[PDB]
Amino acid sequence: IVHPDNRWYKAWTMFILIWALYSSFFTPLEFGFFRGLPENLFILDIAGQIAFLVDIVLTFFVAYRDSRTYRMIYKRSSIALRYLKSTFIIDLLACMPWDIIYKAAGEKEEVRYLLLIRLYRVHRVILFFHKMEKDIRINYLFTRIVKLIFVELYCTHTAACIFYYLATTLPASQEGYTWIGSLKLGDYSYSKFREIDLWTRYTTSMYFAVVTMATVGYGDIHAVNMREMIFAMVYISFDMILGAYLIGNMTALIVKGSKTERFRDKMADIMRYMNRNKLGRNIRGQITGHLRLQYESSYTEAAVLQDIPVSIRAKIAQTLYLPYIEKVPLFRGCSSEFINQIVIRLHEEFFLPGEVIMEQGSVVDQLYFVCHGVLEEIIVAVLQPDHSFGEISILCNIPQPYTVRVAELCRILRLDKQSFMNILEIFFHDGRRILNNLLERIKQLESDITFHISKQEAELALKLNSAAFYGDLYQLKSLIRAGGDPNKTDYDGRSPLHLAASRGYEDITLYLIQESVDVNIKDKLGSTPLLEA
Amino acid sequence: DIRINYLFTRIVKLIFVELYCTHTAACIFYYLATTLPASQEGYTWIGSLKLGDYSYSKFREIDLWTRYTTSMYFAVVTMATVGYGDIHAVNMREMIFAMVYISFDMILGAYLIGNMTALIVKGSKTERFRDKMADIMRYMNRNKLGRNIRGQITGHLRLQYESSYTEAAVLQDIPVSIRAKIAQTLYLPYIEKVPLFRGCSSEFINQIVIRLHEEFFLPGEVIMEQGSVQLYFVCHGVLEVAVLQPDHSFGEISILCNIPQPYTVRVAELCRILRLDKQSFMNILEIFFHDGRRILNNLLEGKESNVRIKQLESDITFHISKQEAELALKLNSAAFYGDLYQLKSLIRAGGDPNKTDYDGRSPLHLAASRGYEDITLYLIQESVDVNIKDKLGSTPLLEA
Amino acid sequence: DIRINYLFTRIVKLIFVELYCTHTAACIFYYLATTLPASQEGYTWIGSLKLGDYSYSKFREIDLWTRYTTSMYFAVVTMATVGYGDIHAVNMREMIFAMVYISFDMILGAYLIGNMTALIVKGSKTERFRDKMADIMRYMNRNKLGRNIRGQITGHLRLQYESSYTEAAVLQDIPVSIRAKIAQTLYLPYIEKVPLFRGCSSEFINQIVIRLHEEFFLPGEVIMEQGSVVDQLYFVCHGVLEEIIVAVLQPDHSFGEISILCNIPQPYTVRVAELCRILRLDKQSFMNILEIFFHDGRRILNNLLERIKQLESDITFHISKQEAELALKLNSAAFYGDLYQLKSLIRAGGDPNKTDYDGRSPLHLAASRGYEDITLYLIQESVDVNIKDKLGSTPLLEA
Repeated sequence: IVHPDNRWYKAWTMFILIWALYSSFFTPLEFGFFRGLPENLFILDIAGQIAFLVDIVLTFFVAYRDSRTYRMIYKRSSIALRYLKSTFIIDLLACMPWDIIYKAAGEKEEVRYLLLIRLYRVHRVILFFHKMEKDIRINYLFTRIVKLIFVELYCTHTAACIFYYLATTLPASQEGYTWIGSLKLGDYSYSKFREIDLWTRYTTSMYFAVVTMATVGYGDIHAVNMREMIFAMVYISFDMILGAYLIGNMTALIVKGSKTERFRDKMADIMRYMNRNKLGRNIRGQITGHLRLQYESSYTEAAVLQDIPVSIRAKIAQTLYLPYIEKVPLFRGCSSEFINQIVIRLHEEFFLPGEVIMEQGSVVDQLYFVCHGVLEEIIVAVLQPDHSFGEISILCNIPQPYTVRVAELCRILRLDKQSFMNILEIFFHDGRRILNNLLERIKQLESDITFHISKQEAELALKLNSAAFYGDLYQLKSLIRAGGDPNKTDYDGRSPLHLAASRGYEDITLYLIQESVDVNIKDKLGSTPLLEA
Repeated sequence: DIRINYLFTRIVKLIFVELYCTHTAACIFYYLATTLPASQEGYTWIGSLKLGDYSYSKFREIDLWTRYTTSMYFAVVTMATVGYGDIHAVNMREMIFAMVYISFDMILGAYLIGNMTALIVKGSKTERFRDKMADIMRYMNRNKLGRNIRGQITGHLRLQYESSYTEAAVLQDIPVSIRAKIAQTLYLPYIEKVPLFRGCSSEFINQIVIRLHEEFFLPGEVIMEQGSVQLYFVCHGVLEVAVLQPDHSFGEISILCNIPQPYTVRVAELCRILRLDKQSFMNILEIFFHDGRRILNNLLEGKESNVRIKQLESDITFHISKQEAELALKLNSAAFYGDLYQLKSLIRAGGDPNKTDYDGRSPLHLAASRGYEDITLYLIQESVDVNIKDKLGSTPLLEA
Repeated sequence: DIRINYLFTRIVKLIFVELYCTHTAACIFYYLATTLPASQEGYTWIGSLKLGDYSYSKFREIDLWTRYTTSMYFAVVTMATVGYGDIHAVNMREMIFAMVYISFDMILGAYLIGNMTALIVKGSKTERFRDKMADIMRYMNRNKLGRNIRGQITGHLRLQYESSYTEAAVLQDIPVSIRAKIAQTLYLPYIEKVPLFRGCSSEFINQIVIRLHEEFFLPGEVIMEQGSVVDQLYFVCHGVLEEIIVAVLQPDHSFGEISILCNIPQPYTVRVAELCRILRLDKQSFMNILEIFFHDGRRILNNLLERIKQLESDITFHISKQEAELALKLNSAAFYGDLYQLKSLIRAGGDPNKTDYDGRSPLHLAASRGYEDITLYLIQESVDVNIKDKLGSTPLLEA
C-alpha cells in the first residue's frame, strides 16, 4: 500500500493525464470520421489501452482518502470495497478493445456504440481542475473560468464529430439530403463527400459547430433532414444554458473587487471629509500622499488580520519585530523579559520622504524605532536603521530640541508614552540600565533617573496611608495585590494600623490581620499602634 | 422545499417556460401558413421552402411529424438568437408575428441570464469561507514566518466556523413562550447538578435557566483578563494556574465579593461554555432572598480543597452574617403586625426563634408588645428564651 | 414614486428606449435606400430584395404599410442579434450605418442585463424564508430536539412567510422616542377595553403600552399549562382562545393575571382555538410599573374582585408592608455606613425622616456608631433632630 502523496505515484498520475486528454479528444474523431481505424493508428490504439490497464490494477495499491473527515485507512479489504462499488465496471469496459471486436464480428454498427464509453475518462481532466482549484497559489474563481471554457470547447468538438456521423448514416445514393453532401461553398462542391482529404473534412464540420456554439449563425452550413434538426435542437438548447453559466461566473470574478476599486472608494470619503472641515491645502497633500503609498506595494489589508486572536498575534509580533529591536544602543544588556513586553505593543508606520515627524520645542508623545530607510535630524545628525530617536524628551520631560526629517522611504515602529512608562515601572532593575546605557544635562538626567526610582518607593507608601486614613477599603485593595508592602512606613513612619487605630475604623483592622502585619511597629516617636486606639 | 437545491429548481422552471413558449410559437407560426389558400403556397414561409433536396411543394400530407419538426426547428433557432436564414418569414402576417415573438424572447432571454447570474454571485456559506482563507494565506507568505503557528491560525478560524450554528440565529423570531420550553430541555440538566446550586429552590433554578446563552471558544482564547472586572458555566471540556473540571462555575466569587478576577482564563481545548450576564445574576438573586443565602453558604463550605476560598473566608463570612441579620430584621417586622402566615414561612426557611437584630430586639418583644397571644405560644413551643435580654434592659415580661 | 418599485420602472424605461431606437433605425435605413437614383435601385438593400414570391421591384409605389413592416422587420432582427441574411446591407453607405447601429446596440443590450440582475439580486420572500429554515434545521439537529417541538418552530416560520410580518431588523433604525409614539397609536385602543384596567389613570396605562410586544400563535398551540408558574401577562387582541372546556376567551380580555398577583400556580390550561394576535408583558416590568402607581394598584385589585378575600387581603397587606420595608432598608444602610447604598434610595426612594416599626431615625444609628461623614448628609435633607423613639431617647443621647 502507498499513500497518495509519494511524489512518485503523483508523477504517475500526471503521466496518465496526458493519455486522458488524448483518448478523450480522439474517441469522437474515431467514432465519427473513421469506420474501422486503419492500421496506421494500430500501435497508438494498443499502447493507449495498456497504459490505462496498468492503472486499473494499481488502484488497489492506493489506500484511501477519508472515512468521515480525515482518515487514511491502509487496508486491503477497505480499499477494494470502494473501487468495485463506484467506477470499476465502467473503467474495465472502457479499456477493453472495441475496434478489433468490431472487425471480428463481421461489420456490426451496433457494437461501435460501445466505443463511446471511452468518453468517460475526460472526467479525469475535470478532477484535475477540482484538485488545482483547492490550491491557494492561484485564484479559484479564475480556475473555475478555465474549466468552463474547456468543457464548452470540448462539447463543441464532440458535437462536430456526432454531426458528421449523422451524414454518414444515410446511403451514398442519398447524399443530396445531408448537410454536407448538398453543401457548396464558393467553388468547392463537396460532391463525393467521402474522399475529401479528412483534414479538410473535419475543419468544415468543426467550423459548423463553433459558429453554432457562439450563436453567430451564417446559414451556409445548416441541417436539412429530420435527424439533423433534432440533434441541433438539443445541442442548441444545451449550449444556451451553458453559455449563460459562463457569464455568471465571469461576473462573480469581477464583483470581488480590485486594488483600484478599493482605493477609489477611500479617496471619496477622505475628499468629502476634508472638504467639510476646511482643512489646509498643505495637509491635503499629506493625507492623499499616504493613500497612494499603500495603493501599490499592498499593505497589511486591515479589517482582515483582526479575526486573528490576540494570543496567536502575540507570537507573530515576536517573529517579525524582535531582530530590529535588539540592535538599538538603548536596550543593550536589557533582560529578555523586559524587551518581550515591548514587542507586543508596537505599531508599524510608513512615512514618505520630505515629511516631518517631530518639531523643535514640541512635546514628544511617542517613541520611534527606526527599522528601514534613513532620517536626518535638523543638518546636525543622520539617523541610521536599528536606532531610536526622541528618547531624550520622554525621559527628562524636556521639549524636543531637534526636528527629524524623512530622507528616504522608511518603516518606523512607534510606542506610546502611557504604555512605555507602565512597562518601565515594573522592570525597575532594567530601568536603571537604560539610563546608564544612555549616558555612554546628562548628569542632571542621570541624577533625576536615580532620584525617580528612589522616590517611587516612598510615594506608594503615602498613597496606602491616605487610603487607610479615610477608610476607603476598595481604594487600598488595588494597591495591595499589585502594589507595595503594607508593612512599610512612610518618611516619618506611619503604619496603616496607626491611622486606623486613631480614627476608630474597626472594619479595616480585620484586613490588616490577614496580611500578618507586625503589631509592635514603632515610629520615630516611641509610640505603638495600640497607643492611638 | 429545503431538500431541493434552489439553483436547480430555478433553471428548470425558467427552461420549461422558455421551451413552452417556443412550442406554442411554432404551432402558431404554422397556422399563419394555412390561412392562405392552397393556390398561394409560394407566399408562405413553408410553401416557398427548399432545403438540401426536399421541396416542400404542398406542405400538406407531408407526414406531420416531418411537418412539425421543421416548424419547431425554426422556432428554437430564433429562441437562442442563432439565426440561419434557411427558414424565415416572407409575408406581412408572419413578419408581424416574428417581431412580437423575437422581441418577447429578448426580454425573456435576458431574464434567464440575469436570474442565473444572481444565484451564482450569491455564493454558498462554504464559498465565503474559502475567500477569507486566501487573504490570510497570501499575507502569511508576505512575511515568510514559521510553520508551528500556521496550524493554530487555520484551526482557530475553522473551529469557530463549524461551531457558529448558534451564533446569531433566528431564535429571537420565535415567541418567548416556545423559546422558554427549549431552554428547559437543554440547559436544565447542566444547571441542576452544578455544586453551587445544591439544595436551591426549584422555582429559583427555573428563573436562572432561561437567561443562559451558550458559546463556543477555541483553545488558547482568553475568556477573561486577570485583574479586570459575566457568570460562566462549563458543560464539557477543560479550562485553564488552575484547571476547571466540568460542571464547575468560575467567576461566582468575583461577583459576590466585588473583586476583579485575579487570573486570566484561557481555553485549554474546544469547550462549550454557557454565559450569564453579571447584572442579571444580581437582579435575579435579589428576588429570591431565601435561596440567595444558601448560595454563598455552599460556597463557604468549599473552603476545604480550594485555596482561594480559604484566604477569602473572612470576607465571605461577613456577607452571610450580614444577610442572616437582615432575615431576623424581617422576622420582627412580620410579628409587629401579627400576620402569622408570614411568620411560619420565614421560621421554616432557616429562620431562628432566638434571632436578635442589631438593636438587641427579638421577635418575642414584638410578639408581646402588641398583645398577640396567637403568636405568643408559637415561639414558646419553639424552645425560645423567655428571659432574653436586650440592650436597654427590657425583658419580654417587662414591656408587656 | 414609492408605490411601484423603482428598479422595475428602470427596466421598463430601457425597453422603451431600445424599442424606440429600433423604430428610428428602421426609418433611417429606408432613407438610405431612397437617396440613390431610381435607375440604380438594384444597388439598395430593398430594391434588390426578393422574398418567397414578392419582387420589391419598383419599391417606391408599394403600398407603404407593407413597406414599413419589411423595414421594421429588418431592424428588430438586427436589434435582437438574431440574423437571417434575407435582408442585409449591400452598398457602402448602408454598411457604415449598420456598423454604428450594431455597435451602439451591443452596449445597450448588455446594459439591460445588468439592470435585470440587480432586480433579482435584491431578494424575495421565498429566498429569505429558505435561508432561515436552513439555520433552524441545522440548529435543531445538533441539539437533538424532540419531534414535537420541531413541528412548532417550523410552523411559526411558515406562518410569517405568507401575510408578511413586520420584517424585523429594519425597524431598529427608528429611534425609541419616535417608536414610543407609534405604540400609542396601535396598541392603545385594545388595552382600554379590558375589565382589569377599568377606571385606571391614563398615566398608568401609558406606561404599559410602551413596553408591550407582539406575538402570534397558530390554532391548537398551548400557552399556559395547569400548575405552571406564570411569567408573562397576555392581552388578547384578536382571535379566540379556550381555557381548559371550562371557559372561552374573547378579544379585549386578559388571562393569567390571577397567577402573577397572588403567586398562585396557573390553575387552567390555555389553548388556542383560532389564529390569535397576543400582546405580552413581562413580570419584572409589570411589577415595577405597578409599584410607582400605588393608587392605581389598589383599583386593579378592587376591580378584579368584581381565595378572593385572601387575595384582596394580601393586596391590601402588600401595599401596607412596602412602606415599612423601605424604612428598614434605609436604616440598615445607615447602620453599616454604606453611603452609596443609601444614595440610590433617597432620590428615588422613601423619606429618610420616617422611622421603622420600632422607630429609629437613621441619625440614631449614625450617632451610635460614630459615623461622622454620614451625619453631614442628613443635615442637607434638614431631617428633624429632636425625633424621639418609643423610649424617650434622643439622637444626641446615643452619641
